[PDB]
Amino acid sequence: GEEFRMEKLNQLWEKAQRLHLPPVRLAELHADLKIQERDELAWKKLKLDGLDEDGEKEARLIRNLNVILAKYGLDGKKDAR
Repeated sequence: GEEFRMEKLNQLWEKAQRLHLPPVRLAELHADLKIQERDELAWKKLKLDGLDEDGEKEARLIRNLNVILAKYGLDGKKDAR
């Protein structure tokens, strides 16, 4: 349907496009969304089967989403003024 399968990667990427980021920027971001995508479905298999019972696998997905959102402030608070 969209560059990504879930609406979280789709909404994040398109969001970046709305931020008017430059091309190189949407390129590194898209790379992080694709890696976070395969990691979100593969992990979705984990959580669904009870693999991230420790919160480590699903945790890596959280840090990655914060890394992208941290590189594009697409959904993170970094402004101190």
